[PDB]
Amino acid sequence: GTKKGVSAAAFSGVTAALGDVGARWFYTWAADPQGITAPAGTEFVPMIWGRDSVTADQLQRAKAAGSTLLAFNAPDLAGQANMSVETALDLWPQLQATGMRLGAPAVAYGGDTPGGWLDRFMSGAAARGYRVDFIPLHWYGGDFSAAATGQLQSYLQAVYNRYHRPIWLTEYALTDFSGSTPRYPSAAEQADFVSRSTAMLNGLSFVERYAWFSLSTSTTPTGLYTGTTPNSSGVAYRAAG
Ligand SMILES: OC[C@H]1O[C@@H](O[C@@H]2[C@@H](O)[C@H](O[C@@H]3[C@@H](O)[C@H](O)O[C@H](CO)[C@H]3O)O[C@H](CO)[C@H]2O)[C@H](O)[C@@H](O)[C@@H]1O
Ligand SMILES: OC[C@H]1O[C@@H](O[C@@H]2[C@@H](O)[C@H](O)O[C@H](CO)[C@H]2O)[C@H](O)[C@@H](O)[C@@H]1O
Ligand SMILES: [Zn+2]
Repeated sequence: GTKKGVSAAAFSGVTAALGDVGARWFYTWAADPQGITAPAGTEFVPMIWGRDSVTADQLQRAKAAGSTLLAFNAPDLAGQANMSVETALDLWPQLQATGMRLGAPAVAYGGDTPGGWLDRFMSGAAARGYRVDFIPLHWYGGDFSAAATGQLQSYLQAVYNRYHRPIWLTEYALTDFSGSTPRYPSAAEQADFVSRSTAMLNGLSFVERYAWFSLSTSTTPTGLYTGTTPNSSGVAYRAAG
């Protein structure tokens, strides 16, 4: 399908890597490709990252660079967009006025929680008569067993059951952030999870698109590629339909 994509940053071999892994789409957490030349058949999706990202110029650049728009990145985290639901709702009309297919802010967690960030945003948007076309999500598993794919499926199903919007998964991996430093799975554990998770996501009718975090090991130790060379996880992602 056209589901499989990646997050990416400019590096010697990014064009080659995107082509090799067979990404149907990519995003950069910015309003344009940030120096990346996309291969043929790989769609760029612009992002409006935070409060100060909302200008007439940025919105103009986003609409010139693609046809779908992602809203604020993890507004529920102090270290990301760090935004109230009210601030997000008050800026919303400027994003809506581009006429582009429009994704909700992507919450770090608690998407299905009554009274949580996403729940208050979607209920506020409905009350104001706003348009929200789809809901992008982040998910990071701290259980590194075969059970992980089932845990991810339960979260996506729960957010779909609550809001009945199609789902994007714009960041996912195995990472435990609970401790004082991040904990990662073994190479074989991560590769097995790539295979099982991609098969499940390809088969789930209400999931439109997904993006492993992330393409390159220069971004994150959960990276799929070092330069133009895939590791065992990159090999599994390339194999996915
Ligand atoms: O548009 C104005 C706005 O730009 C912001 O800069 C962003 C970065 O915040 C963003 O950072 C990404 C993280 O959010 C994510 O969690 O991890 C990835 C991988 O390391 C980061 O790239 O990256 C994009 C592209 O480089 C930047 O445009 C400023 O932070 C913000 O202060 C400013 O208002
Ligand atoms: O900025 C750190 C990264 O954290 C990710 O979310 C984490 C959740 O998975 C976890 O359940 O809770 C913690 C909060 O204590 C989150 O940090 C974000 O989704 C990532 O975008 C982010 O890079
Ligand atoms: Zn207000």
